[PDB]
Amino acid sequence: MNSQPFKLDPKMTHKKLKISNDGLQMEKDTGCYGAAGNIFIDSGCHYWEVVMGSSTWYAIGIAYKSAPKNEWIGKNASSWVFSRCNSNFVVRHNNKEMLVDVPPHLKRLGVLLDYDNNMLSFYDPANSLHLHTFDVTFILPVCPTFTIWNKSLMILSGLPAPDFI
Amino acid sequence: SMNSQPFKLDPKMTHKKLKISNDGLQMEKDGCYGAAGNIFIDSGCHYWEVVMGSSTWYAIGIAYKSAPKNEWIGKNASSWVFSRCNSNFVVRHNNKEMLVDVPPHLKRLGVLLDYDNNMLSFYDPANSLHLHTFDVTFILPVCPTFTIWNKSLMILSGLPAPDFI
Repeated sequence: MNSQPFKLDPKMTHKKLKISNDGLQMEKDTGCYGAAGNIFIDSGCHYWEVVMGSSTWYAIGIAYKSAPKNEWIGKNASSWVFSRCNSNFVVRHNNKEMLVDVPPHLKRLGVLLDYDNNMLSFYDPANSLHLHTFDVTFILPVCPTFTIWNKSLMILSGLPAPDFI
Repeated sequence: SMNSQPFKLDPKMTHKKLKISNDGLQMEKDGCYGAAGNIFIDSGCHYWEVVMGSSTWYAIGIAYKSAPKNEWIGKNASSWVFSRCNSNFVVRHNNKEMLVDVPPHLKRLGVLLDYDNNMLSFYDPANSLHLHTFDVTFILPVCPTFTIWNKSLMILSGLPAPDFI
């Protein structure tokens, strides 16, 4: 795997978000406060995790540059996200959403971007569990996106594929 | 480079009232509640991190096997911990504690066990900041220990040390 490490991009992060000095944590200081990773990916296979804790409302995924800044909740043709709203989990892309069954107490999300094999997959790593795979023939470079309403989020990047993947 | 390997909580060392994720990396309380990592270290240099989130009372460190089970909060000669209790941070060993100046909003603790060079160091990795170093001539192998009185912890093991260390 090619898992390039990355940080949250201060140039692409909503002003209502405070980013840690090491670029791996964000918390709140349309209503959606988005941040983008500081890399674009156009090859290889990459895995990162997000620690969401008790956050009840978020959208995590990837986007083309053709997705406008802070529009990373799967409501255009350039944004793919896994999203939580209370007990309802969906994947969403181009305003089309599909319900995803998730075991209770999801605190950490795994994101597997297999760019070369045209897949974006979401995982519940605590349960070693695949949640959903988008089959996408990517036509532009993609960057990680993280959108929250409140509370906080930490990114675990540059990761080897977990043994169960 | 570091010798850090992935470890998880040892199920046989976990307090009965802790809820543990299936991958052994998350512990939650629904009298301190201690758990120990499933590795005893007697060589090399190791780094792991703990995500504490909103927990206001925890103790994180290492222990010899001679520390009694669940007595991993620095109140014997076999336990070295970094601990938060509300707004006070201390390191504690052999039932003696020293206050530690910690920047606000510590959500993640770095633990650097340099077993070969007889040191245990605690870090605020978000701020690339050294917090405390114990000099310890280790006479037995040591295991990671994690103790909470509320909320939850997540263990980040086997990941590359941050560049600043």
